[PDB]
Amino acid sequence: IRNPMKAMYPGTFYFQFKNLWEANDRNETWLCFTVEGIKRRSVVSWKTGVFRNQVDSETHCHAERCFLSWFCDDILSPNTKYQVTWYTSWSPCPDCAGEVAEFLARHSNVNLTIFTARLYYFQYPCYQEGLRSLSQEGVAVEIMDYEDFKYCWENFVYNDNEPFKPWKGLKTNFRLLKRRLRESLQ
Ligand SMILES: [Zn+2]
Repeated sequence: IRNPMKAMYPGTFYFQFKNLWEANDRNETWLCFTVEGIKRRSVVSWKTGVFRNQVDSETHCHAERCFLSWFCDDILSPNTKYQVTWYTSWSPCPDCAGEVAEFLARHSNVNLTIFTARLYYFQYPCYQEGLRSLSQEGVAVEIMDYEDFKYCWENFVYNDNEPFKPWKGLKTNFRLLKRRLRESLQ
């Protein structure tokens, strides 16, 4: 089973996480994570990293599946509360949603929040219901805003101490996507 990368190069971050337009040429999904272990009111562990995949692959090769299989080792330690945060470039498909729901049903000491740059195939009902299902499972699903993109820049990128520079329309696109997500998650 696949280990996470440490970080993205700046060119990849800007390309992969751009919040559209419509992002036709984005046939990968990239996924940044933080995992925080809390035991007796204190941080016992902090792990970060990145998984990726093609939009061509069998669903079981999805970045979220890689994260889930990787995380399920001694990387999980039964007595500890885990806070997992994902920042994904495309929102998760129905089956990943299903797998996460099973994963969380399985491991009840884990919480999860998903920030997503873009909404994947969102005109169609399957991808909407995948998101609703995560919400129902008690998983927060949020559109990435400026501070989320900056947070990723500052944690998951070989940024060479250069600052985060937003692209034109970042904020505009955020609001559109946030409206679409909100509407879909009622
Ligand atoms: Zn998936």
